[PDB]
Amino acid sequence: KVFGRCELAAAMKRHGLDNYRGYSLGNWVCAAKFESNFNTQATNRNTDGSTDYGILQINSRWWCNDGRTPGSRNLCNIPCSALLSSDITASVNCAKKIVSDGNGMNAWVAWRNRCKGTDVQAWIRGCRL
Ligand SMILES: [Cl-]
Ligand code: NA
Ligand SMILES: [Ru+3]
Ligand SMILES: [Ru+3]
Ligand SMILES: [Ru+3]
Ligand SMILES: [Ru+3]
Ligand SMILES: [Ru+3]
Ligand SMILES: [Ru+3]
Ligand SMILES: [Ru+3]
Repeated sequence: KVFGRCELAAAMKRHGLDNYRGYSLGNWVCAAKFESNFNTQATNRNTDGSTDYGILQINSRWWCNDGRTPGSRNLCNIPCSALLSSDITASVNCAKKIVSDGNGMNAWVAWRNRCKGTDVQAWIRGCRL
């Protein structure tokens, strides 16, 4: 599924990301925009052989199992395929674990490079939330 900007903002709020770990909803929408352009089916292979999955491009190196990332962990205890669903539950629940693990949203390199320190509230401007 490709979410609309406000559609995803609303969904993320429903799923408990609105100010999760002190990150305002706009941060999460911004991160999704640049990680996946709001497309739940996004995948991207990394140079180390791991793969990023879903709306928040969660990496098989640490967070999910895809059966083809030798030496990897599955710290969210999910198949990476769960992260491609039209329903964002699995992605959100795993993202909560990720953002709580020490580095906050710096875990998402596109968030650090494209969202951090910007007016992220712009990403939810106009949306019925
Ligand atoms: Cl933080
Ligand atoms: Na893994
Ligand atoms: Ru939902
Ligand atoms: Ru809010
Ligand atoms: Ru709110
Ligand atoms: Ru990545
Ligand atoms: Ru950990
Ligand atoms: Ru931990
Ligand atoms: Ru503003």
